[PDB]
Amino acid sequence: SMSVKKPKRDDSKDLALCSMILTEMETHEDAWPFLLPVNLKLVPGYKKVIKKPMDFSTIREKLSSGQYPNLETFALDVRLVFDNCETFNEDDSDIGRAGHNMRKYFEKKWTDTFK
Repeated sequence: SMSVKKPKRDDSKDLALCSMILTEMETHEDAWPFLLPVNLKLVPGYKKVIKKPMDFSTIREKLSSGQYPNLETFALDVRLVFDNCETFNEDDSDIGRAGHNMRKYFEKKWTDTFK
């Protein structure tokens, strides 16, 4: 509260570490559905159904331009990618399995790096 602060958790490496995680996600073989924004002119249903589209290229641009205030807002956008994928894709499709695999991959890197 006012003039009463919890000890400073060191965040000075967070930008670099989030950039490393994102590089790992971009180079994973199963990242192909997630690399670029879904083409809203060419994919029926997407625009209306998925209220907040997100993809790895968009996260990379946001990360490179100071648009994440902290490492939690970064993780929220990464999880949005996989939450959107589950909304739109059956679990037993190639894209649906890709998104489960990538979520698992992310969440381990996230825990190992920060928790």
